[PDB]
Amino acid sequence: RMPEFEKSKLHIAMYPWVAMGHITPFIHLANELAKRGHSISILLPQKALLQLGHNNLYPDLIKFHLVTVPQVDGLPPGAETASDIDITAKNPLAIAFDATSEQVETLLHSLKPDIVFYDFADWIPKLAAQIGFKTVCYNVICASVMAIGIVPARHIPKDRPLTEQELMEPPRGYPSSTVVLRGQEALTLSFIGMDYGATKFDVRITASMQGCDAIGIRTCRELEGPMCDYLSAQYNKPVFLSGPVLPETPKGPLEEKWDSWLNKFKPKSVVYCAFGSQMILQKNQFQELVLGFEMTGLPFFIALSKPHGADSVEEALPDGFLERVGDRGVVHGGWVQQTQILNHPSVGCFVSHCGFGSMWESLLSESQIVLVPRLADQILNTRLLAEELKVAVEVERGDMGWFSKEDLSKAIKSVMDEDSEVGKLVKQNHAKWKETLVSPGFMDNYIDNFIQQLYQ
Repeated sequence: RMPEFEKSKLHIAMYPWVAMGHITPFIHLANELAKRGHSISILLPQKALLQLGHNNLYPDLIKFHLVTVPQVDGLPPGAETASDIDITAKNPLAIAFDATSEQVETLLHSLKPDIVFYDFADWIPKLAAQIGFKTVCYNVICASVMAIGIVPARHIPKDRPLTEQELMEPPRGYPSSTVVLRGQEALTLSFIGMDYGATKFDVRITASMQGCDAIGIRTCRELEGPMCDYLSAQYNKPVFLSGPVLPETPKGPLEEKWDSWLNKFKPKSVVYCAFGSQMILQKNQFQELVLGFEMTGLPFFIALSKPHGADSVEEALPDGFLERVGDRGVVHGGWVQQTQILNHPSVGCFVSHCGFGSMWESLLSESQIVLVPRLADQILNTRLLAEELKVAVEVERGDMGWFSKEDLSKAIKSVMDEDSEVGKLVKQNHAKWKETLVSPGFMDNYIDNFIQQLYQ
C-alpha cells in the first residue's frame, strides 16, 4: 500500500461566452467544484458580474476577474454581453469577444491555472499550448444538439446557407432515429451554418471541439450515453459529463394567495403551464392555448407573458373566457414561484417548452409532463422525453410552430384521465426515471466522477 494523503486541489479558470445563459451555469458548476475545495477563477464582463455575482456561494475559492469587451464596428456603445444587443449585432459582439484574447492571455499568464473551461473561445487552445494548461470545452446544453449539428461527419458547405432537407438529415453515424428534427423543425438548426464574427459558427465550434483536451457536457449517461459516445468518436476526444448541475432549489414558502387557491383542489389535479421567461406568444396562439386548457375541463394555472400586441393578459383573453372559467383557472402574466408551485400537492401536470431547466424540473417531479418546444435544443429534448423514453407526451404541431387547442387539450387529457393507457405508460416510466435520478448521491457522484476526470 502507498499511504493516504489529501490530494491537492485544482485551480480552474473559466471564460464562458458573454451571455447570462452561458455564464450562470459555469458559476453553478464552479459552486459544486468549490464545495469540494477547488479554486476557480471566472473571467467575465462587469455587467455580468453585476447581474450574476450573487450566485457565487464560495467567494474564498471562486474569484471573479473583469474582462473589458472592446468597442468595434457595429457594436452598441456600452455592450458587453448578449443582453445588450439585438440579433443584428451578433457579429460585432463575436468580433469583440474574440478581441478579448489579449486581455485574457495576460490574465491566464498571471493566474497560471491547471485547467481552463471555455465554449465559444476557440482561440483558448492556442493559448494553452503557450501558457501550459489543459482545457475542457464545456457545453451547458444537452449532448443531442451537439451530436446532430456540428460534427465532422456533416458536410456544411462554406459558400451558401444550408437547406431544409440537409439540416433535417442527421450526420452519418448519428445514433438515434427518434431524437431527430422532423420536416420544418430542421429550420431551427440553421444556426450551425450561420456567421458568428469573422468566421462561420461551425468553424469556431469545430475548432473549440478539436482543440480541447476533453469535451465537457452538462448531462448524464443514463439519458444521453450514445450521443456522448458519438461525439467522442467524431472528435476523437474523451467526453466528461458533469451531470446537469442544477442550482439549489428555492426554498421559501409559496405566496399565500396562490397556495390558498391551489388548496381548493384535489391532489395531483391542477395543470400548470409555463414556457419560461424568454418566450412571448402571438395573440392568436395565446388564445388557442387558453382555450385548449378550457376544453380539458381540468383546473389550470397558466403563467405566461402577455402576448405581442396586448396591454395585459385580461385584454388578450378571448371573449367570455374569464366568466366561464371563474374558479377553475388562472392566467397570470407576471412572475410566479414556479418551483414551489410544481411542488404543491394539488399540481399533477406540467406543460412546458422543455428548456433545459424545465426538462429537469419535469423529470424530477411527480407531475405528468406535456411538452411544447420551440428551439432546436428543446425539440431534441422533447423527442428524448416523449418519443424515446416515453416519460411525457408532446403536443402535435403545424406550420410555424402552431399548436391547436384540440391537440393541446387531447395531450393534457391523455395524461390526466385515470383510464388512459398512454397516461399510465408515461406515468410509470416517469416514476422509474425519477427514482434513478433522485437515488441518493446520483448528482454528487456525477460531480465527483467529473472531478476525477479533471485530474487526468
